[PDB]
Amino acid sequence: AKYVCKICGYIYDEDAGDPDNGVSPGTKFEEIPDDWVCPICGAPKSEFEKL
Ligand SMILES: [Fe+3]
Repeated sequence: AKYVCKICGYIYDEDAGDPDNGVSPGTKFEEIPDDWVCPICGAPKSEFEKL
């Protein structure tokens, strides 16, 4: 699934992950550490919406 950061428009794609910030491809959004934030704007996970 894909999730959009409502603040900046960055799309978190579970298939891509966010390797530069310690999230391997295939990591489900719920499995991402609670302290991870949008890599672009710094918004907390609370500001993401599932597409
Ligand atoms: Fe963002």
